[PDB]
Amino acid sequence: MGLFAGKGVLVTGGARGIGRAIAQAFAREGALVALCDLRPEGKEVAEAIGGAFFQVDLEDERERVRFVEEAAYALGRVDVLVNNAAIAAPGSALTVRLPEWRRVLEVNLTAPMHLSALAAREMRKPGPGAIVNVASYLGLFAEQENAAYNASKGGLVNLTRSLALDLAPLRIRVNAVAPGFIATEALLELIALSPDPERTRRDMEDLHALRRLGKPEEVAEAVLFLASEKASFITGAILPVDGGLTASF
Amino acid sequence: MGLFAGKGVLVTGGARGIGRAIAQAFAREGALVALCDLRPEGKEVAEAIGGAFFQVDLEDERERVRFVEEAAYALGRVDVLVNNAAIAAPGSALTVRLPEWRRVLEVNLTAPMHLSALAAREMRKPGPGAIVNVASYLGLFAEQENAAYNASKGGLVNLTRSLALDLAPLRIRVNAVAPGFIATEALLELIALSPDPERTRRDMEDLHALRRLGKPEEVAEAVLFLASEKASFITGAILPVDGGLTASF
Amino acid sequence: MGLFAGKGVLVTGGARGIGRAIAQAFAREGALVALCDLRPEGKEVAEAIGGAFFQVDLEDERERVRFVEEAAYALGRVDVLVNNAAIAAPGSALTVRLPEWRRVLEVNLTAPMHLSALAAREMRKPGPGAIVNVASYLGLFAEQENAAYNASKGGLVNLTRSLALDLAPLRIRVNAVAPGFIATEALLELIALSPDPERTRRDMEDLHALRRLGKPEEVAEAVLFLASEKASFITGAILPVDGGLTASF
Amino acid sequence: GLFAGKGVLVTGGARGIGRAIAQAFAREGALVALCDLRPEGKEVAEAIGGAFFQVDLEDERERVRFVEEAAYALGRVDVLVNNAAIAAPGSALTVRLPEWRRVLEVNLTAPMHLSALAAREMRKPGPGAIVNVASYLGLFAEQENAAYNASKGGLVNLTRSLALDLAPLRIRVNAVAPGFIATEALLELIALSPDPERTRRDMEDLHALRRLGKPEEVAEAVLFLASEKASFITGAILPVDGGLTASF
Ligand SMILES: NC(=O)c1ccc[n+]([C@@H]2O[C@H](COP(=O)([O-])OP(=O)(O)OC[C@H]3O[C@@H](n4cnc5c(N)ncnc54)[C@H](O)[C@@H]3O)[C@@H](O)[C@H]2O)c1
Ligand SMILES: NC(=O)c1ccc[n+]([C@@H]2O[C@H](COP(=O)([O-])OP(=O)(O)OC[C@H]3O[C@@H](n4cnc5c(N)ncnc54)[C@H](O)[C@@H]3O)[C@@H](O)[C@H]2O)c1
Ligand SMILES: NC(=O)c1ccc[n+]([C@@H]2O[C@H](COP(=O)([O-])OP(=O)(O)OC[C@H]3O[C@@H](n4cnc5c(N)ncnc54)[C@H](O)[C@@H]3O)[C@@H](O)[C@H]2O)c1
Ligand SMILES: NC(=O)c1ccc[n+]([C@@H]2O[C@H](COP(=O)([O-])OP(=O)(O)OC[C@H]3O[C@@H](n4cnc5c(N)ncnc54)[C@H](O)[C@@H]3O)[C@@H](O)[C@H]2O)c1
Repeated sequence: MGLFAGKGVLVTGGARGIGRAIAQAFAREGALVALCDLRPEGKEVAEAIGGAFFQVDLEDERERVRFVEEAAYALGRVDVLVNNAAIAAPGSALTVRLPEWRRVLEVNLTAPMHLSALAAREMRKPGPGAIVNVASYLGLFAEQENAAYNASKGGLVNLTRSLALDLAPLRIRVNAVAPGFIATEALLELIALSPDPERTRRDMEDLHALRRLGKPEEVAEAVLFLASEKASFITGAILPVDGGLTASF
Repeated sequence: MGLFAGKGVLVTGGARGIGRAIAQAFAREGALVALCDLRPEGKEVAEAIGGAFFQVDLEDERERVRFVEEAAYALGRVDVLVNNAAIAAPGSALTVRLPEWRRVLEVNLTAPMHLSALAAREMRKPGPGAIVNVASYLGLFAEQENAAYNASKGGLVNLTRSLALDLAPLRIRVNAVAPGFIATEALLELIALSPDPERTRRDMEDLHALRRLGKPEEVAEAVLFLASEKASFITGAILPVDGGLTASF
Repeated sequence: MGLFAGKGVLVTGGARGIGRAIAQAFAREGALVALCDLRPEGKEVAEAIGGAFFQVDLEDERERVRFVEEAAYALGRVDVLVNNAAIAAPGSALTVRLPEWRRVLEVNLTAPMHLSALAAREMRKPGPGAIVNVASYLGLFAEQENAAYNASKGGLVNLTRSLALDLAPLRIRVNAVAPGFIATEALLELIALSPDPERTRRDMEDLHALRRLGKPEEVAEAVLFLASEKASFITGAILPVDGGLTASF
Repeated sequence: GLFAGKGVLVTGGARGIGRAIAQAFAREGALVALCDLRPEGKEVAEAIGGAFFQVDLEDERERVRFVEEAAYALGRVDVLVNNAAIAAPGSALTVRLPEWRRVLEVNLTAPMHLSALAAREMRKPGPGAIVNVASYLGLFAEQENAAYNASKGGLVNLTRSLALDLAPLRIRVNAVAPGFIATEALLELIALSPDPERTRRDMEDLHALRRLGKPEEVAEAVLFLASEKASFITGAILPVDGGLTASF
């Protein structure tokens, strides 16, 4: 069978985009996948891959406790957690409202911390565990009018290193991916509703050495690698999956 | 006469350690300094340097608004903000309590964002403005059992870049210092608590290429430089003031 | 027939350590492997894996040209180059002799550049190409008395980004691995001949979050991943394979 | 006077950032020895009360001669600035091996060698400082500039290596990573383009400050890192890039 045959894999934000691609890639490799999402259409992603769906608002700490408990019971084991779910609140420090800023911090930074602790408790039971955080090139650099996302992804990058150090004694590896521009529905919607879609997309493509957008499946492959025993000496690493975005200007 | 003659400078956490050294260094260079702190001894630091003291819980958004308003009124202008105030909550993701984690994020990451926005509104009035964030080597690396501090200083590093980008059009430069081990009362307390204080201190010294602890005044000099017109082409920089700590293992 | 079935793979320094493990991992995945080395025992590594061996001093530009020409002819195609071969010259700037410093730069930095150009010309012919540079944690940080190695691995890291940008139009991805302490014969010899072998090894292990040395095979897996189409949106990346060495102090 | 009576060696001092560095040190009371291939360096030395040495930093004998003669002329060495650098246009595919090796020799081997030579002179008085002028292109790549990218990359990690190895000699070693600075070198490149104002605007737009740097702004960062105000700063790479490397 496959790389994750009979392993329990938790994927946050699995209803679409990179999270859906991650849930599919794990299920292709024989994993029992529990995905959560705020969007109820995540039910169909779980049905199609033979996994479990949990409708969960990751802003709420009680719902995060419930998700890991119920996922663990449904799968019978937890081997991998992927912290994929994330939101943004448009605006500079000047423009963003404090409640919106705090919600971005809660979902993007506090939830991955909390879920990593909850999942880590389930990961001691069988053999070794792995966590992969989906960061962004915007955890390592800033862009205009995106303070909450930049700050939270920055925190997630150093939280990845913190978890790597603190969970090594439990035989858990913790790594992150930093995607470049990935052609998820979220990004294609933003492009589509731009004044000049073709020009916007061309300009985004041109920021990458590969001169194209990434596919969600390409981020999934990097997550699968970092979650697998092929990455047995990799922990605390931030892997750019950005087509060379962060290698030049 | 001096580098900040007649400039208004806001310093958070000015009651002792690096914040006190920063407030003194600005006053030596002719600044009108408004420092805030929870600790009442901040009153004496202000009296000694000819500045204003505000007793302020930076956890509370109303108190942050009050501090910048009252500081601005007392000084007659705001030219510089230093986000120096910070806390830690001992523990891994496994051990730290969610409310303590959120308070570290509020003080260490949300407060600098909020104060930067409030201060930036006061800085348009005169000539150019500068913000300096006191981060840490633990914004760029993790250590054991310090998840909240690691995550919040990580966020502060990328928030520095975000503010740099968003405030550049307002002629406001935003930089950070990443100190190594600095001989503040906070660090001497930690050392004093160990079974063999001198051995603990020696072990900390040995992590630095300079084989000593930093002085608070040495961090103050880097902050003064980054706040000054000598750093007119420096924005979005994280300057290590760590005696070579982060240059090797 | 495997991940590299029928692909031509060039591996420098393949006679032992990480290079040998890389040559084996590619051959296990069905590659035609041409490895080169200064050591004639590399003949046996090639015989054992069904590959070709070329005895080559990579210091000499004529021998680098000969290696790629002869490898290309023997394999019938070039799909992957691994720049694994490297030397050190003990000493600070104060202690290292200029000719020894220049030889380290020639083997560790100039050779990978030159081989990448030669290999890239062969990689146009069939489908896409990949280059993986074996850097080190000492390309991103320094250690005492190792200036030539630190400088050359530093250069190799930015050369990896340069090649990523310049070879993207030829459909060639270029990435690096930055290994931590890997238990190759070279490292075990250094430990073995140390005043207190067990203490030396323990101290090296303790620098890693995983509290052990890496295996050459663990570096090989990361190289295979970066060389493969699973890493199709990964170029210009430096991937630590260091058991969390660079994530903390 | 921050460097009153200090001996300061500046490579590539004939123009651009090197000239601005030599002027800034002299303004702060330093005895400045600058070297350059360009003879106009003589005028920069005369104007600031310093010494000029015409020196091809590619040649190891000329590097030994420069530090010896500078040391004798100044009476002491307190600071070295490795500012001199060259580029060789081309990718790995396009650059010629000899041009690649010359860029490595001038940009990476010369700073190493000069740092060792200068360090030997710095033990004599109190503490010493070295500042390397790197680039944003030591931390990132751009198209068709492999030799410059590779050499500035090496210079960044050499800065850390020297920081560790020279800390015991009480020598601090730091680097600046400038963004686009309006030196004659950059204004020449701009001037050559079909639409110089558009080329300059495009360069400006890469910086959060939406302007080119002044050579004097790099000089101020070098003065700071060379000074006792930076007494706890060693092995640091300080971007002086108007926020260039903070975003894309
Ligand atoms: N697409 C890109 O270009 C790109 C670039 C870099 C990083 N990222 C990161 O990749 C991840 C996936 O993004 P995407 O492009 O697939 O976008 P997306 O908006 O489709 O996000 C994936 C899912 O997260 C879910 N989610 C959000 N908040 C949630 C909550 N409170 N509770 C439960 N689920 C919640 C959404 O419902 C959605 O299904 C995110 O971490 C994002 O920041 C994306
Ligand atoms: N000392 C070190 O070794 C070291 C290392 C690197 C980074 N740092 C950073 O440098 C800064 C100064 O640290 P320090 O060593 O002087 O320690 P410190 O504990 O003395 O902190 C500075 C001040 O912040 C104040 N403060 C904290 N929370 C506050 C709040 N809610 N409202 C108002 N005031 C508040 C404290 O009262 C204190 O006087 C911090 O940001 C710290 O994280 C310190
Ligand atoms: N082992 C570690 O702990 C470690 C740490 C990080 C980086 N690295 C890097 O990993 C790579 C593999 O090193 P290793 O530990 O296997 O050591 P190693 O010394 O066994 O090196 C591998 C091979 O390089 C060959 N080589 C050297 N110079 C050559 C030349 N001029 N021409 C041809 N072949 C030449 C040697 O003969 C040897 O077979 C190197 O780039 C090394 O710097 C190793
Ligand atoms: N101008 C920019 O935007 C920019 C960007 C990043 C960093 N830098 C770096 O700053 C430094 C100075 O750049 P600049 O713009 O002033 O350019 P520049 O070309 O004017 O160079 C400085 C001096 O170095 C001298 N020099 C070169 N090779 C020499 C040799 N072999 N021997 C002796 N002297 C030699 C030149 O004659 C010149 O006077 C370099 O290290 C450069 O790469 C500049």
